[PDB]
Amino acid sequence: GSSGSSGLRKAVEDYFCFCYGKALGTTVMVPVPYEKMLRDQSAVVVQGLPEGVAFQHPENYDLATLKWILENKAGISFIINRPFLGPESQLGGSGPSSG
Repeated sequence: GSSGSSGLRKAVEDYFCFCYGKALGTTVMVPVPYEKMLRDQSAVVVQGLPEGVAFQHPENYDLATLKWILENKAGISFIINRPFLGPESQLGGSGPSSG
């Protein structure tokens, strides 16, 4: 499944999602499409970050920053502007594919 409680880096990730999910208007967690945002920032905007700090993967953020983001997450907000484009649907359901 998709859990996230222990650890910091993850926590930051588990959070960022909750945001996107809260922005999307869902009641679950969404996998922040970094590659997307990274590639083009004309989809989702980031607000509430530290000076001279992007929303880049947290895995990079220094143990300090990571804690910073968390210490200033209430300020972090995903300013949605528009959805993404391209071939992608993904059905809602998981199953063990044998073979």
